[PDB]
Parts: sequence; structure tokens; C-alpha cells
Amino acid sequence: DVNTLTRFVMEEGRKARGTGELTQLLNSLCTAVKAISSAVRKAGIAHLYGIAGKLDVLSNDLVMNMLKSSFATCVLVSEEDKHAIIVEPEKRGKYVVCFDPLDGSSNIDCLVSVGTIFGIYRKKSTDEPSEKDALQPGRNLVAAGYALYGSATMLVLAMDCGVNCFMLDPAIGEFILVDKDVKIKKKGKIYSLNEGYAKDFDPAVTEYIQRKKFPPDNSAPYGARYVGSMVADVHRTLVYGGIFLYPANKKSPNGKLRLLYECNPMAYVMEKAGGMATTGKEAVLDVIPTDIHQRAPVILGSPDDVLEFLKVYEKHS
Amino acid sequence: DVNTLTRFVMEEGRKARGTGELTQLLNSLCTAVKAISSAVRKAGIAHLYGIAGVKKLDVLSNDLVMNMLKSSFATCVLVSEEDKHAIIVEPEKRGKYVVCFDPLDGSSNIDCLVSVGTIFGIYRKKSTDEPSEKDALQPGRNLVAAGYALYGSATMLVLAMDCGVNCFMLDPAIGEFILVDKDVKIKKKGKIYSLNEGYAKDFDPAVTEYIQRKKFPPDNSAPYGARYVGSMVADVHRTLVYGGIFLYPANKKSPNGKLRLLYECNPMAYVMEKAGGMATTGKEAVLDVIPTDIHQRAPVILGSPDDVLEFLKVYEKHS
Amino acid sequence: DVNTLTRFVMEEGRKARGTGELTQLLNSLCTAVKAISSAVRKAGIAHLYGIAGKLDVLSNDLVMNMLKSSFATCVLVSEEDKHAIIVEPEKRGKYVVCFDPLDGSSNIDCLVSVGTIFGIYRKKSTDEPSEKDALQPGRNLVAAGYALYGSATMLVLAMDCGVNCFMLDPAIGEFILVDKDVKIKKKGKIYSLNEGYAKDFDPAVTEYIQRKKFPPDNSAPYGARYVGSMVADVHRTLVYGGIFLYPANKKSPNGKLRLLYECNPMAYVMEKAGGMATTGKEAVLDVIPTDIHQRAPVILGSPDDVLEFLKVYEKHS
Amino acid sequence: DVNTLTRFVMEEGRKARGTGELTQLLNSLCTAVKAISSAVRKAGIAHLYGIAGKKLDVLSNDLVMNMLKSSFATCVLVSEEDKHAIIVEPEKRGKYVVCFDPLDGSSNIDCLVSVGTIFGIYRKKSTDEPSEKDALQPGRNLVAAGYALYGSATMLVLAMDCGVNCFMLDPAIGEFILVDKDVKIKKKGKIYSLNEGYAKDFDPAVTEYIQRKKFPPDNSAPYGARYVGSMVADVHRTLVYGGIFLYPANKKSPNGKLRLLYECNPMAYVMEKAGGMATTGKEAVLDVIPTDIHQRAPVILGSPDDVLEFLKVYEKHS
Ligand SMILES: N#Cc1cnc(NC(=O)NS(=O)(=O)c2cccc(OC(F)F)c2)cn1
Ligand SMILES: N#Cc1cnc(NC(=O)NS(=O)(=O)c2cccc(OC(F)F)c2)cn1
Ligand SMILES: N#Cc1cnc(NC(=O)NS(=O)(=O)c2cccc(OC(F)F)c2)cn1
Ligand SMILES: N#Cc1cnc(NC(=O)NS(=O)(=O)c2cccc(OC(F)F)c2)cn1
Repeated sequence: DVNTLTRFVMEEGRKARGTGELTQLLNSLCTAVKAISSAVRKAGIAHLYGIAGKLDVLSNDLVMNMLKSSFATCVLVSEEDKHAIIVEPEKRGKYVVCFDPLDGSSNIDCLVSVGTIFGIYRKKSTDEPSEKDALQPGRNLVAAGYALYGSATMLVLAMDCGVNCFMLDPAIGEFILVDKDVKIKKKGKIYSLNEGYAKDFDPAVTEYIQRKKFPPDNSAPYGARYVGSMVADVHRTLVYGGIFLYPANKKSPNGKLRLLYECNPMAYVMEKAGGMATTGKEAVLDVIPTDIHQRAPVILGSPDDVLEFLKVYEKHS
Repeated sequence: DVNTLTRFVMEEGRKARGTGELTQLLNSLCTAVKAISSAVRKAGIAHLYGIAGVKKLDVLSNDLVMNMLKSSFATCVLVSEEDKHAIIVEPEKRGKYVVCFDPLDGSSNIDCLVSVGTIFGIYRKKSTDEPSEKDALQPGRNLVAAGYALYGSATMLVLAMDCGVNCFMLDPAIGEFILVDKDVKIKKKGKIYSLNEGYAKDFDPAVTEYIQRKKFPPDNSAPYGARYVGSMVADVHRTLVYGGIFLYPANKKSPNGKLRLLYECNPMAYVMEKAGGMATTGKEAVLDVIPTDIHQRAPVILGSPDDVLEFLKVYEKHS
Repeated sequence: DVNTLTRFVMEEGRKARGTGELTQLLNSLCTAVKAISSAVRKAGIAHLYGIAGKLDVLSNDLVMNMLKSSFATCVLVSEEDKHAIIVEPEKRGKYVVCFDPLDGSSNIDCLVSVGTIFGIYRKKSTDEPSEKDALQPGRNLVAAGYALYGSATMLVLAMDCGVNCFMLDPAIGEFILVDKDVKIKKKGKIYSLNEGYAKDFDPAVTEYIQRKKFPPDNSAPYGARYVGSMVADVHRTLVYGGIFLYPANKKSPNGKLRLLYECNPMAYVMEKAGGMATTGKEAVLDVIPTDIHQRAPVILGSPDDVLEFLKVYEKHS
Repeated sequence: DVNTLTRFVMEEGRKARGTGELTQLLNSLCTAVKAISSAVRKAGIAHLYGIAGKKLDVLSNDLVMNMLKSSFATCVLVSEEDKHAIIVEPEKRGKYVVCFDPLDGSSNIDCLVSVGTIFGIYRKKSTDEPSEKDALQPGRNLVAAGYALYGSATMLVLAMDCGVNCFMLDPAIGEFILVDKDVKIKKKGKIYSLNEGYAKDFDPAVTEYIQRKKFPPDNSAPYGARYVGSMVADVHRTLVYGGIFLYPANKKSPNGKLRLLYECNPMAYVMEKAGGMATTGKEAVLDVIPTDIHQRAPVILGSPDDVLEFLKVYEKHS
């Protein structure tokens, strides 16, 4: 019995009997993702090349304008803007949205998979909205998700009711629910990290990886996959199980990925799917941020694999 | 001045004044690639999920390539990753070319929306015998043309011939491949290495030492970055665009490698060499291996020439 | 400030605070119209012609299944089915839907514009659902509209708030609001009917057309257009003004077009746009039907032209 | 056995063993038709309406012009959109003259009526330097002609010496699929098509011919009437279902309404290759020798029996 993103979202709103802002917000995000997907696939490229005689900027403008027109937001934090964007009073609603409009776009020259990431928080006070209102821990997320522009376009959406996966049918521009209440494998067989920073790894990381290549219980060594695009590496981790690591290195002693609009939403998706997401010292979702662009080290995926890493990490004090 | 695949392919034929079969061959191939992309992007998936009340993708892709190539009247022997024996084209549809292809490489992991691709290489039939499986048992040196289509964030067709390597982007709005990169050449030296390091305990010692040099450079220069998508077309195109090295080498458990020579290694090796790169098995150029079985495997190290030459020095130092 | 069908529909529902079923119904119909459009434009025809080794039936199946899966319907009347379709109990909602899934498809061989027509009623009694629940006069319509699959695809939606026109952007599969609260011209310059049947015309019809071709005063004769597809002829009348006629004659005393899923929805659109729609004897929206497939004569369009028509019709009565 | 426009056009050239210019021209034209169809269907309209914060017939003209020029197969271009003929620059000059209407019917695209593209191709006949004179050839000299209809689906109809063939565009994969080979019009149809709002201006022959279609003297069934208002749509219906299409002269248009070079001549060429007829009343459309690239002409066309029945009434009226 077919179900679409629009129908799904409205039905969650009907059950909850909320004010409707979250529903309008997600519909706005839905439209922007379809417009980003069409541009990522290079629709209209022939006009650029003279048939009749930017991409990360356009994605940011799409998300920004669609979110403002939802009447559901008051503060917007993007990977693309230095300071938080404050919505003008006439378009202001109560939700705070942090997003990376096109993560991995550094390498789109080689047609690597890219994606969009978002996290939605509720503003708690009646004070005037400000950049501080986006300094909330991940635990406060109302909803989070990502769109992956891979071989097909897929939207993964996490709320309290669980994680659901929608495939974009480009023939009719509709998102079709194809995976309900997704749960990650208890243990995977793939680890994912840039091993080129091996000289700089913390000893816990170096040892954890060595166990993956030379298992102490005499099982099969893990395979390694590292696309270099965060959305792709995490989505594969969700689908197949396993582990993804972006630990601290010398260029990034607090890690490289951004807490507000990369780490937290992915951790929210992981935890809602029965996986885990840790910095090494605490859950990603428990870090209290002090800067909207602050970084975080991240280890996430199947819970047996993350717990195995935490045991190596704790053994190294 | 805008240029399309259809126009480009036709202009190459006019310059050469050939029989036209190769031009029809590429036209058929182009149509098949556009149909694979539309299905890889899941156009029509809503019908599978009951919007109005079914072949797996790699089966559909093989059916598209096989049917378009036969209908071109330009081929006589077809070798696919999907069939144990060669397909011999029936007489009324026969032309003079032998085509080896992998219709949807990487589809084992398409469940996670990883980049996938189509790879092809084209040879001319060499003997006066009846066409047979023997006719595809040619070395890569004999390739007339080869290339790949990558279904990544966008769809791109990379086509290599004697004139060099040219890259075409599919405009999905109008279904045209637009020429966007003419006469592409790989960087002389890169900063990325690509291989599955999870199988490190099985590596040949030469591979183990080379990987150590990329992570721990002896001259105190920058260590390389690593990428491994796991889809061959995706990793090779990244190597073509950014430079660096891709390895699927021999080890003691797999003395002839894992990848297939006729429809993976050779076409990728031809594109590399026409773009100024290198492709070796360790012992010889990939394009010089003479196959004995249409599905035989080969180890492959390819990419920027400086990175590959430095690899061969470690491999030789391990006499 | 950009506006989509999804956003429009949700905002009208928030203002009204209904139970949400009509919003889910309109969302389902939107998905059906996009799927019909993709099939009408022949996406996938290369597979029918053997690249890898009806249309109105498919349209009826898309509408039926999208409407049934909406949980908002209990009786469905389609031009394609002999009997009313009763929705199964677990999927039953409160709305009755009458529709023609692919109007004009008799002539789709020549790529003429075709269309979808629908009208939405609220079930009035608590009796078990039956064909009777669709036997309501057009005055009881909650909403109505049509989709035109012409050179572009457009959805025209009429409610109490008025008539709004949405253009389908096929690049992203979104309906974009392009014409808000549309109103027809007081008087037009085009008449539309099949003149090949002049030998069978009622005499009032013959004189009315003669005044349009040989005006008794010193004005310009009207132009004539007749596409043969009701949706296209009615949309042009809506946009340019004028008059559309499928009148009664002596061989067809009730006209040829069907009342429940052609005349009533189109008449409802006309009246919300400030136009008029008559059988000759009464307003189309006032006819009380006794059979779900009964025919009705319909003259509709600009009010001055319809009133001039009724003036000739009374002279011959 | 599946067949595409690209495959079709190349096989026709291989049979003929020409210089290749005509094949490159039709390949360009194909691309332009796919791009126009994409714009006619309003792909990207959400960006115009502010989703991120040329007129359709001008864009259509720039697509055909640019695609044709870059083909290296043309030397003179006549468009409905340009007052004077376009002379291709020398580095890109080929031997063909092309007459086209980039977006026929766009006056009424406001209501999403079917629109279309019409083209006609001649070989340049004289040896002088290219000029507007080179497009003043009679329709008889056409090498190829056709039209694209942007209707409920997009279809390209192409007529050559080998006949008339119809290709449906599959928008999923941007390919023209051959669906109707060697098309022939019915000997006699049952539909007539014209704007009857000009009845007060009709010459007596048109008035009598029409009167016969509504009140047949043989007490047989009256014809049905259809009039879309877009020439490509009305002519395509006439080709597919049979019948007759008329746009005769009126007081607003004493030399007719439609243009001879890029509307009448191509449609007449298609009619004649499908076994139909096309006349002005005085002569076959394809026999008129034009004197101006934008000159108008009256046209009666369609099933051969229906046109001859019209010519018989036309003769009866001196
Ligand atoms: N927050 C929140 C919230 C609260 N109430 C809602 N109620 C409905 O949507 N109700 S309704 O479907 O009966 C309806 C009635 C009138 C018009 C209408 O127009 C639409 F179909 F165009 C839909 C929706 N959201
Ligand atoms: N091998 C090979 C080969 C050799 N010669 C070729 N010659 C042409 O294509 N010539 S042509 O373009 O002048 C041409 C002439 C007649 C009809 C025609 O129909 C087409 F437009 F549809 C095209 C083509 N391929
Ligand atoms: N009839 C009717 C009717 C009445 N109230 C409605 N209220 C909302 O949609 N409220 S909400 O946006 O706060 C919301 C809260 C919780 C979950 C949620 O789902 C998410 F997917 F969007 C949306 C909707 N329909
Ligand atoms: N007029 C005309 C005319 C005359 N000769 C023609 N000859 C061919 O097309 N020959 S060929 O197909 O063997 C061929 C040979 C070399 C390269 C090639 O590259 C293409 F496949 F990329 C194709 C074509 N048109």
C-alpha cells in the first residue's frame, strides 16, 4: 500500500495535533531537496555550454529560501554562512534549523556522491531569536535527516517514531516510502575512515584499526570502504552495518566535522536506528556547543563495533 | 561552440571515411547508457510500490546493452560479465566488431546507492573463420575504442579512442551527452591512493611497503590521502580526475587478482594510457596480457605515471 | 514569495481546522495527476517498443488507488466503471469523489490535449455507503477541478476561496501556483461547439451561432475554436473568455456530456470564477441526478454570452 | 526491432553515400526539438517563481538558429521570428537553406494549446554568395521537411523521398522512437477543419463546400468539425485521422493567413509524401514560386478525395 513523503508527514502531524509548523517545515525541505537533486544531476547543463548561443551556493539559497517561506523557522545555521541567519518577524516561526546544503561538494569534480544534512530544534524561550538559540545539545533535536544524491536520490528522516527512508521517483517528482522503521545491524563487517592520517592517529584508533585487520577472536577481517563524502559513508553504514570514524588528527585536534549540522543529525539518525554515536568521551548528542561552527570527533555505527572501540579507548585511559 | 556525443562521433567517422559500423555501434551504446541511467535513478520505482495497484537492475542493464548492440548490425561477438559463454550475433544482424562489457559494475552494493557504472571495450574481428568465442581472446593493445559511463552524482560518459579521451555529461532534461572535457590528460603525480586496506594481512610484501611509504613518507613530505569507494568505475574516474593510484593487486590467496581482464581491466587500461597514465599487472602492461579465457582475472595497478613507476620500483626491489 | 500546491492546500486546512481528510485527499489526487502526466507524455515508451528485448485504464487505476489509499473516501464514481466503487471499510473516509481520469482520450492518437476532471462531495447520510451517496446536485460540491495535459501540465483547483491555477514543473515534480483567484471575462470573443452537427441543432442554437457569425450591429464576428476535448475547450474559455456549448437537441434531449464527472465540476469552476453554466432550462449545479452516468446539456462561460444565449433560448421556447 | 531517429537518419545517409551534411543537420534539429520540448513543458519554471529567492519563442528561435549554425550544414536561415534572412558566417557555411517556424501557435500558448515547430530544407541552387534570394524556391525543391508537435506527447514527423515517418519522444531517456513507418493519409476522411468565425468573409466556393459537409447532398453522414487554432495540431490530426484543413483568404488576409515558406510548403510536402493533396485553389502549394520570404498563402490540404471534392466546387464557381 503506497505511501509518499507528503502523506507520511501529514499523518504524523494529524496523530500529534501540533500547530502545523513542523509539517510545513518538512514540506519546504522536501521541495528544496528535489530542486537540489535536479541541479546535482546537471539538468540544464546544455544551456551553460551554449546550446542556445555555484552549485553549493544555489543549494544554500534553495534551503534558505524554502525554510524562510515555511513560516516555521526563526534561526538558520548553515555551513555556508559565518553567522546564524535571523528570519525577519513576518516569516518567523518557532523552529531552529541547522543544515549543510551540499556536503562533500569539494570533490563533485569527480561526481562523488553528495548529500544534504539537516537538524531541527525547538526554540525554548520567548526572547528575541539570536545565534545563541542554536547552541543546543543534540538531545534537543525534534527531527533530523539527510538526502543522499547517489546512484538514486534518497531522503532518510528520523523522528521519535523512528527512521524511514524515501526514494525519489524522478518521473513524477515524488518521494516514495521504501524502508519503514529502519534498524541498523547489531554488528557489521566494514570500517570507514581515511587511513592516510595514520601517522597522526591516537593510539586507541591505531589499535582499534589493527584489530579490524588482524582479529583477536580469529574471525574474518573487515573490509574497508571510504568514499570521502560523509553522507555516503554514513548511509552505507546504516544499510550494511559497520563503523564510521572521523577521529582527531593534527590538522583537526577536535576532529574535522561540524557538530551542529553534520555530527548531531547523523548521531540522531544513528541512535533512532538503534546504533551509537560517540566522541570517545561522551555521546555526540550530549556535547553542549559554544560556537555554531565548532568541530567534534565522531565514531558511529553498529553498536557492537562502537562498543568495541570504546573498550580500546577506555583501556587507553 | 556546443558539441554533443552524436555530432562528435559522426564527425570522427567523416574524417576517417569508414564503413560507418563503428559510428552506429557508439550510437547504439549511447542510447543504452541513457536508458541505464534512467533506471539506475529509479524512474518508475513508484509503480513497483503499488501506486497503480520488475527485473533486477543488472539483468535489465545487460538486456539493454545486448539488445542495442545486436540491433546496431555492427557486432558479431558479445562478451558480458553476465554470461558464461560469448553471445554470437545471428547472421542478418552481424557486423565486424567484438564488444566486451560489464553492464552495471558495482551493482553488488547498489543497495546503498553507491556509484555504479558501465564499462565497454571494442575490438575488430581478426580472423576469417566463423565468429566464435576465440575472437574476443585479444590483447588490450588491439582495442579500437573503450570507455565507461559513471552514474554518480551526475551521469558522465568517458570515451577513449586513438584521438584521446573525451568526457560527456548527460543533460537529463533533454537526454543529450554534452562534451565538457576535450583531450583529457591525467596528472603526472597525485596525492591519493586507493585500495581495500581491510585485507592488509594478505598483501604481497611489495604492496605492504608501498602503502607504508604513502602513509609514512621517508622524505618528510605530505602523506597521501586514501579513498576507496569499492566501485571500480567510481574509483578509476576519481583517479583520472584528481591523479594518484588505484590498486587491485595480486596476493598469495589470489595470484591473478580479482578483477576481470576483458571487460574491466583492459578498457580502464586503454583509457588510462590514452590519457597519459599507466596500467600494469606488476609484471607487464595490462594491455599486453594475452588472455586464454574470456572471464580470466588480472591484477591491476593504474593511475598517475609517477605514482605507478614508484610502485614498480618497490615491486622490483622485491625481486 | 513562492507557493506550491502542497503548501497552499495545507494552509487552507490550517485556516479551517477540519479533520484533515480533505487535505490528504487533495494530496493523493496531486500525486495521481503527476503520474498520469508522466504516462500521458509517454515516459518509458521505448521499453514498449523493445529497447531491452490502455492509457485511460492506467489513469483510472492510478486515481482509484491513490484515492483509496488516502483514507478519505467511501464512494468513487469513475467514467470508466459501470457501477460505483465502494471503498473497503478499513480505508473508508467521509468524501465521495466523481472523476473522469482521462477526458478526451478517444482522440489521444493525434496528441490532442487531454485531461482529468474531478468533483468532491461530502457523504450526507450515515447509511451504508452506496451509489446513492454520489447522487447529489453540484451545489453540494466541496471542491472540484481539472488537470490539463497540454503543451504543459496545469492543475486548476476550485474551492470556496476561489479558483487557483498551478503549473507542474516536471524538473522537480512540483505544482507551482501561477494564477491566484482567477476570474473569467464578463464577455468574450470566441464560441466553441462542434458545428458539423448543424443539421441536428435545436433552432435556438442555430440562431445564436448566426448572430455570432453575422452580428446584427456593427461589431466583429466571434472567432471559433473547437478542440474536441472538454478540458481544453473549457480552460481556453476560462482564460480568454467566451462561451462553450454542448447543447441539447431532438436526438439528444439531455445532451451528450456526463453530469457527475464532467458538467458539475466544470460548472463549479465557472461559477467560482464568476462565470455561468446552464442547461438551457436551469443551472447545471441545480440538477438533481438520478443515475450516476446521466447526461446533461451544458452551455458555460462568460456571463454576458451565457445570458445572451438564454435570451435566444427563451425566444424559441 | 527498435529504431531511433539517430539510427534512422544515419542508415538513410549510408544508403545514399552523400557528403554527410544533411545527416548532421537533422541531428542538430533533433537536439533543438528536445530542448524546445523541455522548455515548452515548463522545466525549471519554479526558479522563475522564486524558489531560490527569454520568451519561449525567442528561446526556441535561438535554439534552432544556434543548433543549425553549429552543424556546418547550412548557409541561409529563414525564421518566422526574424525580419530578414540570416546568412551563416563563412567558417560555418554548408550547402543547405532551412526555413522554419521555431514555435508555431505561440499566440495561444497562454492556454496550453498544442504548439509546434515546423522546418523545411532546400539545397542552395545558385552559385552567388548566399543571400535572401536563396530561400525563394518553390516547395517542389524541398529535400526534407517536417514538424514537431508538443501535444499530450511530443512527436516529430519527418518526410523525405523515402516517405513520412513518425517518432515519439521518450522523455525518460531523451530518445526519438520510431512508432509509425511510411505513413499514408486516408483516401477520404470525415472531419473538416477551419475557423468558421470568418463565414461572413468566405468566397462562395468555401461557403458551398462547407455547406455540403454539414448537409450532404447524398443523404450520408455529416462530417465532424475540429479547429484547434494551431496549424501543427490541426494538420497532424488531418494526417492521422483523415479529412481536410482549410485556411482560405479573408478580408483581414487577402493573400491568406499562413506563411508560404515555413508553414504551407513543409506541411504540403508532408501531405504529398503521405499521398495527400495541398492546393491554394489555383495551383498546388508546392508549385508557388515565392517572391518574399514572409509572404502569405491560402491553403486547402488533406485527404485527396476531400481536396478534389473542394477543387470541383471551386471550379464550378469560375
Ligand atoms: N496545524 C494544523 C492543522 C489543523 N487543521 C488542519 N485541518 C485540515 O486540513 N482540515 S481539512 O482537510 O478538513 C480542510 C478543510 C478546509 C479546507 C481544506 O483545504 C485543503 F484541502 F485545501 C482542508 C490541518 N492542519
Ligand atoms: N559509413 C558511412 C556513411 C557514408 N556516407 C554517409 N553520407 C551521408 O550521410 N550523406 S548525407 O547526409 O548527404 C544524406 C544523403 C541522403 C539522405 C540522407 O538522409 C539523412 F539525413 F537522414 C543524408 C553516411 N554514412
Ligand atoms: N487535520 C489536521 C491536522 C491537525 N494538526 C496537524 N498538526 C501538525 O502537523 N503539527 S506539527 O507540525 O506540530 C507536528 C507535530 C508532530 C509531528 C509532526 O510530523 C512531522 F512529520 F511533521 C508534525 C496536522 N493536521
Ligand atoms: N558523409 C559521410 C560519412 C562518411 N564516412 C563515414 N564513416 C564512418 O562513420 N566510419 S566508421 O564508423 O567506420 C568510423 C571510423 C573512424 C572513427 C569512427 O569514430 C566514431 F565511431 F567515433 C567511426 C561517416 N559519414
